Amino acid sequence: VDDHHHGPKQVMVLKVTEPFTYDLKEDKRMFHATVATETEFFRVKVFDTALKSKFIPRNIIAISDYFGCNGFLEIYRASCVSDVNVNPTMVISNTLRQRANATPKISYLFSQARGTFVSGEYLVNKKTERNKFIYYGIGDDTGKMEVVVYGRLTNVRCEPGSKLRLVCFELTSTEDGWQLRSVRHSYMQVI
Repeated sequence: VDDHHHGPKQVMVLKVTEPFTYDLKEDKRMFHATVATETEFFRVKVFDTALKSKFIPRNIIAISDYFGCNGFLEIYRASCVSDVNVNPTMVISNTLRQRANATPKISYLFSQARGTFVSGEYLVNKKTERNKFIYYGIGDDTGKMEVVVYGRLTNVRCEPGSKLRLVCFELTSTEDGWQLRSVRHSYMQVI
């Protein structure tokens, strides 16, 4: 909103979600992308989904007039991005690639600040519903927690035994454990 940056930042697109409606009232659309310079990776929120044609994995692009908010890079207009032979010689080290695509271990999430936004792929082991919310027990070789889903994302067909890709969920805690709560910009799909 006031963390505005002129750019341009020159990045390779690593991964993208399909576009989706995050405000059902006015059919507002967005998608999520992970991108990288040669030394850093960035999580991007694209609110002009006309840009879907440019956030293709392995495309190299230049991002201008973007905003930093809550640890994301926000893009609001198609004019922010250009993609014609910006740096056909870009190399993304394999270490930076896997760092960009890594899922945090559940035990590591317990050490993190409540309210940070988390992305990760986890195995579901229990499903229960109550009062329009839906609670997914997830775990790994380090611990267990609940994914709390409410609203538009309750329509995602998911039962125990499925693997869940979570994008931009909020890390919270209660006296009974830790949770990843769906929020306005969240996205999820089963694999």
